[PDB]
Amino acid sequence: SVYDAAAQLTADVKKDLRDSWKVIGSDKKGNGVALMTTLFADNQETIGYFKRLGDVSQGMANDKLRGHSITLMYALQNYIDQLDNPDDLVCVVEKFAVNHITRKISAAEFGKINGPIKKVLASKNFGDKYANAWAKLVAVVQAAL
Amino acid sequence: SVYDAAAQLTADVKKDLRDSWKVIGSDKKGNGVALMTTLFADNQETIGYFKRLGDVSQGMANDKLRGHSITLMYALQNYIDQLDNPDDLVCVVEKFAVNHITRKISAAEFGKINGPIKKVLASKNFGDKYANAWAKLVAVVQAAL
Ligand code: HEM
Ligand code: HEM
Repeated sequence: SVYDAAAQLTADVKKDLRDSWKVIGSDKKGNGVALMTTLFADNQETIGYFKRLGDVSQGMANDKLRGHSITLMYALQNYIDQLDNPDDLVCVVEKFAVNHITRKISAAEFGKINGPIKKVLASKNFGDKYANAWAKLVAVVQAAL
Repeated sequence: SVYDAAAQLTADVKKDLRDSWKVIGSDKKGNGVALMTTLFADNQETIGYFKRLGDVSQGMANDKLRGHSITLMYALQNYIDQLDNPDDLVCVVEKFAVNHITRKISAAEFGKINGPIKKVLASKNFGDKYANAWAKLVAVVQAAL
């Protein structure tokens, strides 16, 4: 359950999330778009879910993709800001899950974002330690799908 | 159309938006909930769009309502952050409109948020000057609906 998964966010995990986000969240547009393009490159099968975005290969030049990418980063910002209060983190996660459940995005499908996050982190000198911390946060969302 | 509405966001307007947001955005949970509860109290009919939130009379104590309220504030955070670049502000606003268009929320309906905003601002001692600034930001969104 999402409640048990949120309890997996221990002291050090929350700390590593904040330290890495401090850098990653500094450039929401750049890292957000990098995140999306990496997802589409490593998992071409997910492109079907984003038909509305148009030609995703245009990257930054695609206004709809850029708008989506920037917005996506504010969802992560939201998560990070709610780390202090488990009750708030949970209600925010369930709220977020609504539209993804409606699009029929499964926990397994959502989990594909872990690869792109790991690669973006690595490009900023954040190793496995951080990728694993982010995988734990992603697991909270997966628990609600 | 959205670009034209964005043209109304002058240097002075953006300055008042940023200064007021520095305070309003410092307590997203408290002010986000205040915004929603004020909307429902002043325009009871808007509750018809939020059946999923359940018993909205519980206010802050309602996990779903609290989750929605906090999330709403990150959309405003997004907007404030993109003020200095019309191209990004526009793509984020159009991205935002997609789901509200699907919900059949007209520009007139959306405009009902102006009263609650004015009241929340006044609770923090921000006068008409600031209220007019926000009405202009809301107008950009209305142009997309
Ligand atoms: C770090 C993970 C992710 C975050 C934080 C995130 C964030 C968001 C946000 C904030 C929105 C806009 C609000 C909404 O419509 O719900 C959104 C839309 C969407 N998301 Fe997610 N998402 C993530 C991963 C995924 C994945 C892995 C998929 C699918 C494989 C997915 C599919 C969608 C789709 C199809 C849309 C609509 C895009 C559009 O038409 O504009 N998301 N997501
Ligand atoms: C400044 C004003 C507003 C902001 C920033 C805002 C922000 C948001 C955000 C970020 C979401 C979640 C993402 C999504 O599903 O689109 C949302 C959902 C929603 N909004 Fe808006 N919104 C505003 C005003 C309104 C108004 C005035 C109405 C209708 C009278 C409305 C109705 C809805 C509905 C029904 C949902 C889904 C709620 C749920 O079931 O969880 N919004 N809005």
